[PDB]
Amino acid sequence: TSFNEASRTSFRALPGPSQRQLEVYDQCLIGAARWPDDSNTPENRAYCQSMYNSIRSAGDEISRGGITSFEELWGRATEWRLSKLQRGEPLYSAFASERTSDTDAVTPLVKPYKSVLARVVDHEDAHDEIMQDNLFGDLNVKVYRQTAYLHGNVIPLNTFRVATDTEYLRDRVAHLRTELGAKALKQHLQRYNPDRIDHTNASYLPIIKDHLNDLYRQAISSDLSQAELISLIARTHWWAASAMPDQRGSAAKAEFAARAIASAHGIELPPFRNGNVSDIEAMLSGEEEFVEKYRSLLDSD
Ligand SMILES: Nc1ncnc2c1ncn2[C@@H]1O[C@H](COP(=O)(O)OP(=O)(O)O)[C@@H](O)[C@H]1O
Repeated sequence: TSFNEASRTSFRALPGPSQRQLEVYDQCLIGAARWPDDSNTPENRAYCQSMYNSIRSAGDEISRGGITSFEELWGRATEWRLSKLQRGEPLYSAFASERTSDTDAVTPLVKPYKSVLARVVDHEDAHDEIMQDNLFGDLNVKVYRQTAYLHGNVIPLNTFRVATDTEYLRDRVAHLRTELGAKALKQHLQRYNPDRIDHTNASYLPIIKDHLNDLYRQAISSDLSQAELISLIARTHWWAASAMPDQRGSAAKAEFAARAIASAHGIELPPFRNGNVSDIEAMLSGEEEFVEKYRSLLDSD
């Protein structure tokens, strides 16, 4: 329909960021973690406020054909994210880089993720299973295996492991903490902590990134009802958060992208309800159920 000279791409004009804006109080909640087990310093509030401003700005770009692919949106999300990193940060590179096969893909379910232990144990789709470890030996774990449907191929995304033999673990740790030392232990425990999330294999990123581009293409249509629109946004958020494309910062980028797309359509999405951590809520569910409850995870609506 229209043509953007700057990027040399035709597009369909959309209603940029609405003029009605979230209350400055909610603006400072956008992109915040908000763990149910409890962190709102002037910094945390400024970080969120900034995410809010940049979200609407990228949404403005999208509505003008300035951003033309998901990959491009993810890039704007990454650059905003990197701007919040302290000068000379050694982690800077992890926040700017995509994840690969021989790299970190595990999140030990310790503080601040403690509240995930319950969600897994009580998960209607979790199944008892026996985990084999070179250290702890065999353990009884409640396991939730997140999967996705893609072109007829059902793939495994995130896997949650939660050891159930409490007493036995206390003793195993005590013994090991003396046979390997607090040091060697933490290293092995960085990848094999009884309670952990084994993230999506990086080998699936390419088809997932392509799928995210396909949802973006759909999401920027000018003839979508707000019901069809909200669904697409929830899906995009689901796939992005569950894929965890980058070595670091995926949840911020994922939420940023999802809200940038909504913002391009005028939708001013309020922050997530206290206790509702978007990426985790996504990793703990199937695509369809996540889309169904997306609205309820947000404040008003
Ligand atoms: N300074 C901060 N204040 C408030 N929330 C933050 C801050 N930094 C990051 N977050 C948020 O907390 C979550 C963790 O981000 P994520 O990128 O997945 O983490 P990491 O790669 O560091 O594990 C996201 O919801 C993110 O937007």
